[PDB]
Amino acid sequence: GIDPFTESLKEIETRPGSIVRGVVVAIDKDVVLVDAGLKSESAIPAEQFKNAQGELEIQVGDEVDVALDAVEDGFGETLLSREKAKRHEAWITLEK
Repeated sequence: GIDPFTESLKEIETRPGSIVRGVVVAIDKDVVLVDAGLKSESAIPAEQFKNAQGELEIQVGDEVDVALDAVEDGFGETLLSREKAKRHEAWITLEK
């Protein structure tokens, strides 16, 4: 039963675009590691975090935003196709 100034701004200026908010979990010598809420630290080049001047504005622990990418893991399985096996110009029909 108390909240004099414990309220956040109920307004948004940014827009959606497959972006996730994470935090720098590690700062490599050339690249940077950020945690966007996953087990595998999202690999991101410091060149993207830094500025045009060429100086990393962020640091280890500093909250940074990462662009949510869309990629899956396809082990890859065999599939019966025409391109798979080689065969001279020919086809097959059914209901003969």
